[PDB]
Amino acid sequence: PEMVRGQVFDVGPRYTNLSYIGEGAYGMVCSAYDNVNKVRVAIKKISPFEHQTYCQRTLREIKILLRFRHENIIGINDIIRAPTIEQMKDVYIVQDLMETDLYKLLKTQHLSNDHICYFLYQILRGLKYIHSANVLHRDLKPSNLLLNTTCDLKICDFGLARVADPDHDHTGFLTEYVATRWYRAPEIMLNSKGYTKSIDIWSVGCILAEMLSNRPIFPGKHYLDQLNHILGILGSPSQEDLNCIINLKARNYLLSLPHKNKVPWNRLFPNADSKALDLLDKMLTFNPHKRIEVEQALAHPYLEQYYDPSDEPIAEAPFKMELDDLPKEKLKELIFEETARFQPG
Ligand SMILES: Cc1cccc([C@@H](CO)NC(=O)[C@@H](C)N2Cc3ccc(-c4nc(NC5CCOCC5)ncc4Cl)cc3C2=O)c1
Repeated sequence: PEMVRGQVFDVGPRYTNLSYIGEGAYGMVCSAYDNVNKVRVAIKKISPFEHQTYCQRTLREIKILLRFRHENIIGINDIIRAPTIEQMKDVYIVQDLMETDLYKLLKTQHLSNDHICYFLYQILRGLKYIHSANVLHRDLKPSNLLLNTTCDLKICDFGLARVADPDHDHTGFLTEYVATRWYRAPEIMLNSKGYTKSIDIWSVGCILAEMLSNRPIFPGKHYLDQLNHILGILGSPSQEDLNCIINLKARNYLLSLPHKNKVPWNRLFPNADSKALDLLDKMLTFNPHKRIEVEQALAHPYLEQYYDPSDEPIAEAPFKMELDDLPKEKLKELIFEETARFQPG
């Protein structure tokens, strides 16, 4: 087998000429030449089976991405694993190869307003499809937005996703950790389990803000600091918005804060398009009920050069998961079952 930075990559005979791209807690990713389709592809090696949480993420991603088909969502092209459960220690997920991601691009490149408009359009277009399947991505952030050399965009990492459940979204104060900190909506810290579509629109608003200036808008230094940053810009919530928070710990925390005024978006973003800032304001609304939805966002004047509802497709049916009571050994079985279609057979 070919070897990459110490690791076996058991991907042949189909996939050859491996080059290292990167690594993280998920495992290791390489580009490889696909000897069937005659393109280089991305292959990520995941070895999740000793951690229930890694099994959850692996299974969720596989189940979602095999069902989804959308230009702005990364596919799964192939899955390589051992022929038996006994022998399966790794799962190799083969995906379209992209040149970069929005995190890398924002650390190096100024984005023209046309680039910001086009990226946001593609983000919202993919999100329309995801939300139309009754799915929440729940970890939208620059590094989960892949880009190619012509600025086509694809959303990746569906391992944190959930089916939407707005009737069971209420919880208590300072208990929930949904999303990545800088992209996490105020309500997560206050009273929300992150089971409504509004969680994703918030993260998109943070992304848009970050594309305008190359800096995260709410750079919390730790979990508790995040609300300080959000409220620092948005200002004190209104009586009405406060009255929606029925939980007393969360209510009284907010009431305990000194009054803060809204920092105007045109002072934070003096070079931004005024239509972009109007949309930004609507995405970064404190009250998740008042926050703009994905289909309204697409119809916003900022995106009028792109907007075409007939070319913004939806899922053929809502998606249908209950994996937190399942042991890692059971999750391994379901991953084996779900990857069966890619086997010689
Ligand atoms: C913790 C954990 C345990 C078990 C599973 C997981 C899973 C499900 O949550 N998470 C993931 O795999 C998450 C974490 N990643 C890692 C990853 C790496 C590469 C690519 C990718 N990159 C390119 N090009 C590069 C872009 C940047 O510049 C150089 C080129 N092209 C195509 C692709 Cl697909 C995508 C993903 C992805 O989705 C996580």
